[PDB]
Amino acid sequence: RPYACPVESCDRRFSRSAELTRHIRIHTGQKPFQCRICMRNFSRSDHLTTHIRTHTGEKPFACDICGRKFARSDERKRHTKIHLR
DNA sequence: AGCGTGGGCTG
DNA sequence: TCAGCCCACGC
Ligand SMILES: [Zn+2]
Ligand SMILES: [Zn+2]
Ligand SMILES: [Zn+2]
Repeated sequence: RPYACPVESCDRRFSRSAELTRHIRIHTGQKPFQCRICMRNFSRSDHLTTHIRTHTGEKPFACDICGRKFARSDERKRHTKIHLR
């Protein structure tokens, strides 16, 4: 952890500089990415991409066992486990 | 379920 | 730096 967080009201530490810069947005409240469909702003581009799928209904990740589709890979990951029990 | 959102990390 | 994943946790 060669880089720490300046805001006295926070005890965070990171390995990289790009990480401390992305983190700082938590405190500055920066939300650079806007959804053109609902106008909601997001702190991250990747979260904006998946959020947009809530409007379009796009579901790229299908369960290997039943084929049920999901907007995000982690949603599918959480689901696949139910085929055990 | 639906889905917000930060951390770790790759490229 | 940004882009874009996985991963994780929360409600
Ligand atoms: Zn901080
Ligand atoms: Zn939207
Ligand atoms: Zn399934």
